[PDB]
Amino acid sequence: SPGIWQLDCTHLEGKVILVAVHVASGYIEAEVIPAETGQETAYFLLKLAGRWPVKTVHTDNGSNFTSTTVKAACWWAGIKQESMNKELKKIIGQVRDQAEHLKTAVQMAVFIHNHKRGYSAGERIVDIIATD
Amino acid sequence: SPGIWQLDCTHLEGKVILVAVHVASGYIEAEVIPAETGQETAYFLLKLAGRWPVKTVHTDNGSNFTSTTVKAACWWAGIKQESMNKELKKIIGQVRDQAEHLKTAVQMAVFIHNHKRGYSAGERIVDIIATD
Ligand SMILES: Cc1nc2c(c(C)c(C)n2Cc2cnn(C)c2)c(-c2ccc(Cl)cc2)c1[C@H](OC(C)(C)C)C(=O)O
Ligand SMILES: Cc1nc2c(c(C)c(C)n2Cc2cnn(C)c2)c(-c2ccc(Cl)cc2)c1[C@H](OC(C)(C)C)C(=O)O
Repeated sequence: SPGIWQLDCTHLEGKVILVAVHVASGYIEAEVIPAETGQETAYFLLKLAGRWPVKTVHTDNGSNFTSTTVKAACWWAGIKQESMNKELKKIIGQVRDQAEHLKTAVQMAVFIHNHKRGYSAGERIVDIIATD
Repeated sequence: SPGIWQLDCTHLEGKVILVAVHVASGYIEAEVIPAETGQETAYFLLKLAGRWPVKTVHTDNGSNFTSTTVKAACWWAGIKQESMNKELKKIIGQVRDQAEHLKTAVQMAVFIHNHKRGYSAGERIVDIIATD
């Protein structure tokens, strides 16, 4: 289904990477957040929902979504409740030297992942959303 | 052309909002940045390029792109060099009370703008990129 996203946090260099995967296409949005808090998840959800038709959200840690602030963001954006962290960490390690900050390398790995091809993840998400 | 984005900063509450507009569709990405620096523009460009096919970038302030760090981000993402800030500020003011932080209100205004309809800005950008 075109509106299903999976959201999770992973850890690297003592920092937290919030990874959102459009399940139907494998397309990734990811950001380095200062702490693994409900406020950061709520804000990230608001950002994501403004850029993509986010209908339902899955996670591998259901307690991520128990926050009063997270439920309000979902409420406001009309969101209901519905590996890749290894692939993203692999690309991060490949490009890790190309940048000082981990957050820069994360965006590089997101770029590479979404455009790597026989279409790419970025190519088939816009097709999925367009046809639907 | 589907790869043309316009990037600018605007000011509100002593803070800086970086606004990127997909010119062909009117679709907006916007973030609150701590300062109007080349590093923040470079990082924002890296984020944008990983999510959309960014080919060329325009701006209303050409000195935004003179930074050595900005030119490197463009170089790495394959980017070449090619109102709405009033409409975004208007929506921000409408939803300004719904949130404490300006950055939250910005994302709300982005959400509203991209999904307001007779298609919406978010709808026609994915169509433009899909057909192309
Ligand atoms: C912190 C930083 N400083 C930078 C650059 C660059 C290219 C230069 C010249 N400088 C100044 C410098 C470096 N060494 N010296 C002695 C001076 C980059 C960078 C790295 C890769 C890309 Cl594609 C684009 C920019 C970054 C990146 O941070 C962002 C937030 C992305 C700006 C990062 O995380 O590496
Ligand atoms: C800072 C903040 N705290 C919040 C919320 C909510 C809903 C609650 C309950 N709290 C705790 C609270 C508030 N008052 N009291 C006494 C305790 C929100 C919020 C506002 C709008 C949406 Cl859709 C979603 C969340 C935010 C937003 O920040 C982000 C970064 C988005 C979390 C913001 O900028 O308002």
